[PDB]
Amino acid sequence: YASFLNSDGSVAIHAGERLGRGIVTDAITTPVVNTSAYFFNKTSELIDFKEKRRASFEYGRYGNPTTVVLEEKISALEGAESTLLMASGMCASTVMLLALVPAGGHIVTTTDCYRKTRIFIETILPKMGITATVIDPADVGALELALNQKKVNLFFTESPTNPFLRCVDIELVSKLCHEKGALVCIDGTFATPLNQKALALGADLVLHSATKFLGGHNDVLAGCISGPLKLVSEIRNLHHILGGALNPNAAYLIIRGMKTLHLRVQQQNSTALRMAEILEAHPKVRHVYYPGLQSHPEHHIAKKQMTGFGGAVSFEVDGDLLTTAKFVDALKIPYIAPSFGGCESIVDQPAIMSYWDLSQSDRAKYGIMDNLVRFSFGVEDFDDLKADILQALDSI
Amino acid sequence: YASFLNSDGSVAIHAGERLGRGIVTDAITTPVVNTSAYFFNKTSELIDFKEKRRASFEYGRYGNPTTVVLEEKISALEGAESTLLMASGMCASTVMLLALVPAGGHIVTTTDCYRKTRIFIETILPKMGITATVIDPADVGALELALNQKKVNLFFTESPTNPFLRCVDIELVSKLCHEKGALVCIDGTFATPLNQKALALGADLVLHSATKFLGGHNDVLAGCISGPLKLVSEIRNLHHILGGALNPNAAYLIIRGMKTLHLRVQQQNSTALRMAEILEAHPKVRHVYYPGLQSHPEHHIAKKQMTGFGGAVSFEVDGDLLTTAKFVDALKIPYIAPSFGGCESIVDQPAIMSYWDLSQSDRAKYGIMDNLVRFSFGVEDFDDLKADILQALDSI
Amino acid sequence: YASFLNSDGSVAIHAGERLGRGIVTDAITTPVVNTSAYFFNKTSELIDFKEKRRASFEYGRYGNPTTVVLEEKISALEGAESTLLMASGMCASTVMLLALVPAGGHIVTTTDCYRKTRIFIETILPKMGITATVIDPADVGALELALNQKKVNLFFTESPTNPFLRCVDIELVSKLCHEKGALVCIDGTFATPLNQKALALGADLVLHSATKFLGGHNDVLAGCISGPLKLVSEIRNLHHILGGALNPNAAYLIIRGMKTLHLRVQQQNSTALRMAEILEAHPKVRHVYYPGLQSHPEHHIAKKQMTGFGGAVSFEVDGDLLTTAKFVDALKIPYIAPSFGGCESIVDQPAIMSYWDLSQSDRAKYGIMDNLVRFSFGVEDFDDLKADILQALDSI
Amino acid sequence: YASFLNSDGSVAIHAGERLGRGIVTDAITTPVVNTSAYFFNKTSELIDFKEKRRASFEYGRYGNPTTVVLEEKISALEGAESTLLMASGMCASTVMLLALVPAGGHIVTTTDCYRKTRIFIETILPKMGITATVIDPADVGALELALNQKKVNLFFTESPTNPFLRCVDIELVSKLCHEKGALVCIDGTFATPLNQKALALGADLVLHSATKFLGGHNDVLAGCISGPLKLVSEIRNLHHILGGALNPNAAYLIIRGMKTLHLRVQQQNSTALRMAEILEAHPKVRHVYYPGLQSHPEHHIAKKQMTGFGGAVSFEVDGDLLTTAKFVDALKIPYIAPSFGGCESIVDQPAIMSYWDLSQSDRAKYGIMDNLVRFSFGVEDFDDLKADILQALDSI
Ligand SMILES: *Cc1c(COP(=O)(O)O)cnc(C)c1O
Ligand SMILES: *Cc1c(COP(=O)(O)O)cnc(C)c1O
Ligand SMILES: *Cc1c(COP(=O)(O)O)cnc(C)c1O
Ligand SMILES: *Cc1c(COP(=O)(O)O)cnc(C)c1O
Ligand SMILES: O=C(O)c1ncccc1CP(=O)(O)O
Ligand SMILES: O=C(O)c1ncccc1CP(=O)(O)O
Ligand SMILES: O=C(O)c1ncccc1CP(=O)(O)O
Ligand SMILES: O=C(O)c1ncccc1CP(=O)(O)O
Repeated sequence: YASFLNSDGSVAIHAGERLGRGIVTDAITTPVVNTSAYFFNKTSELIDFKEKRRASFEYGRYGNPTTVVLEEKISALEGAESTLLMASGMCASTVMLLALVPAGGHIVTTTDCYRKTRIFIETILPKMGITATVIDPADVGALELALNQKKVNLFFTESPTNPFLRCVDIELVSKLCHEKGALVCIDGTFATPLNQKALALGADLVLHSATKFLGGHNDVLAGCISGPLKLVSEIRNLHHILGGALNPNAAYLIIRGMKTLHLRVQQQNSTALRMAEILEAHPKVRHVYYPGLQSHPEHHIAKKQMTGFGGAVSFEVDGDLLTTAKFVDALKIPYIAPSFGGCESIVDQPAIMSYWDLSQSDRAKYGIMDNLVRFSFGVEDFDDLKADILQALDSI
Repeated sequence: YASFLNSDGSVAIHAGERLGRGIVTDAITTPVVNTSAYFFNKTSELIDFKEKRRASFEYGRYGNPTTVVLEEKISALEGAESTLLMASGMCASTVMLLALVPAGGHIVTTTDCYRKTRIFIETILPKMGITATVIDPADVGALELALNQKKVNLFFTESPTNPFLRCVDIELVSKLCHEKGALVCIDGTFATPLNQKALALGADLVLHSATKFLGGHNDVLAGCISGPLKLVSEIRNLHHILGGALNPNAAYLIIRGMKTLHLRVQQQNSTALRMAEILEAHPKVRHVYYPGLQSHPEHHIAKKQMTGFGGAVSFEVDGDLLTTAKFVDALKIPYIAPSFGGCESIVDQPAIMSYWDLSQSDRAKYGIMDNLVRFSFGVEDFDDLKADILQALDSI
Repeated sequence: YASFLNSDGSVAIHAGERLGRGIVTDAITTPVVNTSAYFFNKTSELIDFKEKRRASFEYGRYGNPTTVVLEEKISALEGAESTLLMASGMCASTVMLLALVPAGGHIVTTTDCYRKTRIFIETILPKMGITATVIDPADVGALELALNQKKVNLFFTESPTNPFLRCVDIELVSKLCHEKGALVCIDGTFATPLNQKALALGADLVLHSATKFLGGHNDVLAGCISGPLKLVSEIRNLHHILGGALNPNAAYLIIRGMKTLHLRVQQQNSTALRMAEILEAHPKVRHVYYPGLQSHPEHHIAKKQMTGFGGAVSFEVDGDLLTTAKFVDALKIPYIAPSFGGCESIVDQPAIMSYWDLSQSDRAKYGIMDNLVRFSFGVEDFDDLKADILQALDSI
Repeated sequence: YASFLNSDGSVAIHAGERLGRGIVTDAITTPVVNTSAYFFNKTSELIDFKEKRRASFEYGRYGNPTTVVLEEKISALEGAESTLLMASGMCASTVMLLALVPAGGHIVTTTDCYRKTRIFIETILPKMGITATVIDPADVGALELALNQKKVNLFFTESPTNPFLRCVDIELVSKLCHEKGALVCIDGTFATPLNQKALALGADLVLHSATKFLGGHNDVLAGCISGPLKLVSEIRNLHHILGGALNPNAAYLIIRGMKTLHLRVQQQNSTALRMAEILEAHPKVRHVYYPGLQSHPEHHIAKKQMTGFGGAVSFEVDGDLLTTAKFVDALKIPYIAPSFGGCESIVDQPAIMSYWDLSQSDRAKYGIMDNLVRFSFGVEDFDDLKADILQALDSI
């Protein structure tokens, strides 16, 4: 974006605003445009726009002035060519898949894929004849193999993963894929464009869930997809049809929340790391998952491709479904709810929160244990948070 | 909804508010809830919810207090069992189709189908092996024939139609379809739940584009699908995956706009009718399309299943692409833009506005003429509008 | 404003938007500008603005792009030279008084003055030595007398009045006051800029409470003051110091609500009138107050300076505090609350609602009877409303 | 507030929300309540509320659910008994002055008082016979003298001061005042409830300007007044008449902004201090103002009653009106505008920005030099900022 703006924090603030907005004003902030359509002065100009000689969104489903600002902002952060914003993260992945993978094509992902996204790939895509290969996050051989057996169209995965924060060597993975013509998409939701530049490491596309860290206030939903124009534009087209447009009000709520992205992330990164160690050393804590820890499987990877390790920390308590529940019920600061990344701390038992519909055996079939607890550290003072977590574990 | 409320106008105002809200308040209006998730007091309760013993949206993608109000509101008007709201009309149709029509299945629609909706059906659905039969809005024999030849899954169409406002005998069409097991979905955007009750006439589902008349202020987009629970719920499920959630801020903007629905519709209904006749009798106007006119192909049907004929009026000027434009360029009150149904009057040349990408020949291939002009009468004073249209016509 | 615009309805919609906004956009609606300050490109320009060579609001407390629109909009309706918008109606009257009336000066108002306003004039102004003469709305002799005895600075009153909707011959009163140099300010809240033009009748300043009819949806508070520049500017200056600025989000909610002012007012005007007569003829109704009725004291004046008679109707039930309450408690459509002018209907007993702090004797000291009931007719269907009122009247 | 939260940061986040809201929900954030009035179920209950047996706001001008949350939140931070929120900072001071000081009373303030506030005290208050004594911020003897000569009603001042960030020994000043029965009001705007607790130091009332640091995003205006109930309630009463109510939307924007108050403040405190030194050592900088420096007149006081020194830094460049301007015109990150405290950095020449109307002689008569430059450090990265300031300093 700007030369005088070299830090990501400065970018997250003035990116797409300080130098101009396209919607002129002497105001410091971006104006919210609540319009469903855009007019033209005369039929002559309408034709001009229709003939690529003029610029206009024409209709609200094809864009919005207050929305593009956030599109450019995130684009600068990720250092992408273009960024597309949708109603939600799910909408982003969904549309992207439906737009890039052709019928009958093949897809490759990890076993730790977000549940809902797994369902979409195992129940909807097959309808278009799309087949998929599910490998382990670390199993690079499996990827290389599948890369040769069938013709892979695109390798999709998130890093860190949910809920075990498993990381993928983006640089490597990308190289293997591009070697066989496969595409690579990374869901850096947990990471944040501040803790890692998936695009700079080789990924073709990087999508986020503004609902989490980008918004950071737990009050709005949004989808994010950044990458090269040639690509992002293909998705944008299908988007203009499926109509999963983001409301201008929401767009501003995110622009606003991003003004303090770096500040929030910085604090969440510490509290998370510091509390992880404390938890790891705790006698009542059986296992702790965090890329920052030395005990993490891909700790060497995370350390090589990340500058931070996120504010999300998962760990298994030394008890059972009931005891573990007793622990979370004891906390007093975090909310017992889904989602994560907001100023307010949140806790939940993935076993109950997102897999209660399955049987204990089917649950265990995929790592989720009644022991697993996912803590999303807010922005509250460390001491207050630490004391709370400890006070809770005591009752166990 | 209420017994003391026997009129749609009264309903559109208090339906889903006067009796209760689920979100208690001594406030007259519905509170906007800007949240991404919902918390639980204790693991115990969380389980209860998961075991269908307690109620909660859990996550913002699965619902919202300020959104269900609008959902119940619209459900009362259409006299439906349940209503689902999306980010936009296109999202509504799109999701509904992907959810109800199975792979390899067959679909039936009209030739006047909304352009973008046509594209989705002719380029995306085929990927799932879904084939379609396109018939003329009036050709009931074609429908009956198709109903017997191939196994029709669902008959989709809008009524009135765009831009020639063609109408379908909903009652009849429903009968034929249901006889063969087909589903019927009517797009009553142009109509409005006030001018007709597609659900009462026999349709299974009725969808709208709150972006138009329901909102009425040209400042927000939204999708609408009302129908039986068994059906609408199936859609809601795929919706929870595709993630086309509607923002609470937008949901309120619609709730508010609907408070004056009946009043707006009433006025537009008149302005349109009166202006249509005046236009028809005008020497410079070659043809006029409006269900309210006796010259309309299905005026008899419109008169039998409608109480109003919308505020949209299409007509052909006595000139060419250039002359017609000169007419619209002379208008001073309406805006030259897409969309319709807002308090502000709008005008456009479908030919240019939504078919400029096609050749003159390919355009004529489907009724669109450089002569056609679609007028969306706002809520301005009739005399002011009439005088403007006349003064303008006085130039061609 | 516009030449092609000759009807208030059309004006209330496009006034201050259709021709230009000062904040350029190809958007149909007015954009919301959420800013606390406005920047300058270079010290040179800042100086220009300070030297009155350039335009700018500088600070949010001094103006806002999305607010002026509303200022100009209302200015057109009242045909005023300039309009000022504040936080609330009380804010407007308050600031206006403090600004125009000098210390030790004298004021003249009616006995039916709005309570709160009465308190301000009887407890605050005296601190600045400002004395006041209170006369009866109709007593023109008293006004003329006071006009000669003391040196009146400004005559302030509302018309219709609350809650007895008393009217004042603006034309006459204005004439008498201007003869002695006194200023005249009318509070046309109940009337609405559609039902009467106080400015055209001779008044110097006309103020409203957008909170009521202008907003029309019972979801925002705002003040209104329209009149000559020389005058309104003087108020604006004190405003910039007392800081009762109006939030941009609020300004838009009103701009939006006004797009259907004429439509709403039209409907309320009828329902009110019709329901007034029905009520008058009812055996259980002792008295009914409404300028539209022939039994109203200033019906001849109302009939001469108004085109409508508002949507507010006051009447006394044939019972007591307890009985009358039983009546309002029987209603099902209207809300038991203060305020009026919104789409939703509202009822209340001034006695209890705004005079419960006074003794029965002190209450009757100024017309308020435990009998009095103020009905604010919403926009719901007449039949639904009528049936409701009549039904609850069969339980007395 | 809470016993498990002892840090201000955690307080600024959950204060007034984590334990309850008064407006029940399972939502994590506070709901925005857009309503002008509040209803009652039956006349019986209406009476209960009027007789202090039930709770209700009755009318929007008297309170709002989404507003009180902010009232209680700031109350916790300041450790006050109650907080009142208005439309703007000016409103707060103005109303607090008109409510606490009686007619003919005496007031005491400093020479560095906020300009607009000075005007109000020097032009409006005298109309009520209220006289004032202006002393120098440091001059304690003057205060002690004035405290004995005339009968001081209230001593009002800010600390730090604008623009020379002069500080006042709150503890001391409080003692002398209370000894003679005077009241003490501190405008801790520049300080922020995080850097100092004027209330705990002895102040009777501490008022802010949420428009600055509290909101921290330069997109909303708001006034703050915290202190004991007996006192704050007296103001709230006059407030209910002057009608400077705060819009719920604005209230939410602050509640949200305060979620990252500590984070923002923390960063701004550093940058400012660090840059303050570098600037002081700079050869082109003649003088620097900042309570954090050892060169500041009341650095010993600042150090004893503050934990931070604000993000505002004033300094004089080695040049003239024209040269100084050249420097600000060279900057690229901060905006040239009024206000301060937001994420975005801002700069201005008080001489031009707020004193251009006065003569060079009249300006200097009160310290304002054509040299003075007030820098409001945003939240951008220090390095980026530092480099910018330096770069524009070499242009000189
Ligand atoms: C948040 C999230 C999503 C989906 O985001 P929505 O906002 O719910 O649409 C998908 N994947 C991961 C890994 C997430 O954390
Ligand atoms: C407006 C409209 C749609 C699509 O609405 P969106 O709000 O753009 O999704 C579909 N069909 C018809 C007939 C419409 O008029
Ligand atoms: C509504 C009203 C006011 C004050 O309006 P607010 O919105 O409460 O500030 C003053 N006078 C009359 C006659 C009103 O009806
Ligand atoms: C910002 C400020 C005020 C007034 O704030 P407004 O938002 O302009 O009302 C008063 N005093 C000081 C010292 C301020 O910094
Ligand atoms: O708890 C979760 O796993 C989660 N994470 C992110 C977004 C939403 C959720 C909730 P779920 O999938 O159970 O519907
Ligand atoms: O102009 C139209 O046909 C129209 N109508 C309704 C909604 C949106 C549009 C614009 P588009 O060309 O992109 O289809
Ligand atoms: O009921 C009323 O008198 C009324 N009217 C208009 C606005 C507000 C009110 C309520 P209050 O008693 O507080 O003055
Ligand atoms: O620049 C200022 O002095 C300032 N400070 C705080 C709030 C507002 C301002 C702008 P003004 O010139 O009008 O006083």
